[PDB]
Amino acid sequence: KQITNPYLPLYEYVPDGEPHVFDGRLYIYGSHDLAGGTRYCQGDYVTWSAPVDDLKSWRYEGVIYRKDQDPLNPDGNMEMWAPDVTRGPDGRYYLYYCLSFYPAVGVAVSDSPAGPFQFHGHVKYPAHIQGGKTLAEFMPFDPAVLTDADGRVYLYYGFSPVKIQFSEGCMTAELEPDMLTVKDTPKMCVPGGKLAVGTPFEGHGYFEAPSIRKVGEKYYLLYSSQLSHELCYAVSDQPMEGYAYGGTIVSNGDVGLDGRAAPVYTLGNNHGGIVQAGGDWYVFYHRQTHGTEFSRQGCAEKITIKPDGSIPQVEITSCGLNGGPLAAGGSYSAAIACHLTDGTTLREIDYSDPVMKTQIQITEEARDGGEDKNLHYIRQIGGGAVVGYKYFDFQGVMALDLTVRGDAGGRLAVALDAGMKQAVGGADLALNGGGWQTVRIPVTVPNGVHALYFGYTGEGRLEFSDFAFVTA
Ligand SMILES: [Ca+2]
Ligand SMILES: [Ca+2]
Repeated sequence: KQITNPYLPLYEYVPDGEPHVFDGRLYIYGSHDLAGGTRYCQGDYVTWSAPVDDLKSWRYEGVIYRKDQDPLNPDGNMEMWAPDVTRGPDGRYYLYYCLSFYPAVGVAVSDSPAGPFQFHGHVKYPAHIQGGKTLAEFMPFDPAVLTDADGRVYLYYGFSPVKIQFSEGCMTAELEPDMLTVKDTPKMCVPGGKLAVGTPFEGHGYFEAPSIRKVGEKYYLLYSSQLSHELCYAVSDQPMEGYAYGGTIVSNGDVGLDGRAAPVYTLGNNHGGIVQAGGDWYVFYHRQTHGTEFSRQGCAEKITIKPDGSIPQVEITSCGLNGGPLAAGGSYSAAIACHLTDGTTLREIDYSDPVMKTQIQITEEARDGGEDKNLHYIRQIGGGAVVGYKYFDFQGVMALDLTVRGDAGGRLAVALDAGMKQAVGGADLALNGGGWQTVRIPVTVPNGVHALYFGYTGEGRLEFSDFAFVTA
């Protein structure tokens, strides 16, 4: 069996995923994008899970909570954004979420990690602070919750941009066992970008998307930084104070990795956390598709937590949860690319830029039958474009069968590096119609593990749906 990135099937769009192991299964609790979506998080919340010892087998557990279950949202006019789920000290499962830019944290509850969740309440002040009202201060946003090893419960939230009233950083408070009532007014624990100036956090301040995990006895607080495309971490010995800046864990364009400035893949917001599954640690994040920020898909990479507690930045890959490189036999969707750029790939996220519409991008097209019949492919491939995959175990590979279409007149080169300097083969591209076709490209690749890159040079545009390995 094999698994790639994204780990859920290509017709599923679960960004903002919080990974938790419950009763032997790794559940992912994210928001819910739609293919071709026109706004953030348009679907009801679902969950998917794999056995914790076999992360290559994900199954769909259904919708677990709907937009209209919150009393603030009777017509479902507002979306539900990035959630978190904790097993509370009472043994039940508590789901925390905010409606789209609504300044309250809602809470639902179930006895099962797969639902059904029923509305529980809104996070609120105790009777003696602010008349016990619903918490609406310091911009409630992107909630994350920890049920600690001793049974205490801590909430983390906030929205702190640098670009009404917003957060100065990540805010935090301990909740009572009702899972609604804070023990005290929330306080800041990680500085936002503004307050980050002068600190070790400088340039990587808190922006959104906290995720709290226990690593041994330590508290690891991940967040999406002011850069938005990266996930950073801070570490403390205490849950609500004393956080020291860690570093970057993952960027969805590998920005920052080895000082890289030009992204390897279209940048966008990023959300997620770490999890211990098997004997290893993973980071879950999401990627962008469709040339927008509204069709996002969960990905993951193994990480290493060093003996001193630090977590070096990891590169994005196509094999993610596979536990090793993929087989260089059989057929693959082009949509599992972890490298995807052209001459318009932006260094600064800007989804208003009209160049996004005509940029190289992964898209989906509904087809007769099930979602598994839907076509995924890369469109808008022109000269200067590069498409890349990590990693394959090449054994006796003689050729590649590329399924393409379009009106392109030029050269498709094949290489093992993104700079296209380790060239292993190439094809003349003579297609000026509009029906799919397979092109065999002979390649001289020595056996062993390699990345795989396709580079296009010339005029026209092409679309790329699948590639297959031709072995001896
Ligand atoms: Ca879906
Ligand atoms: Ca979250």
